[PDB]
Amino acid sequence: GSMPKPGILKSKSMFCVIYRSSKRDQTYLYVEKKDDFSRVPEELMKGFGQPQLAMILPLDGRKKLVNADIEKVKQALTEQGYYLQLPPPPEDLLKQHLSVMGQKTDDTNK
Repeated sequence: GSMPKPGILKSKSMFCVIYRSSKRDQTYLYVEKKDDFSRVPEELMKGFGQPQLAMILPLDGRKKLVNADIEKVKQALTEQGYYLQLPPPPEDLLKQHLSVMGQKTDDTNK
């Protein structure tokens, strides 16, 4: 999942609505207004179900969120009209990547 090509370039600010999943980890839907979601696939909405109004994004230009990137939604409401944000799994990290002296020195030659 990356970027094959940009294309037309039209950056325009506006107002958006951030909905919250009735019961989920941290899923939120985005739309140019609180009207409805008809572009979302019934396969994904199955997890959302009945969205609710938990946060409204104003249209003054200063709109920054920590869940989804308002900029990644701009091309979603202008082309489709809706954008669902889903926080992916971070990671617990560990001690195995790369290789920094992970063995011992000198041993008992058998």
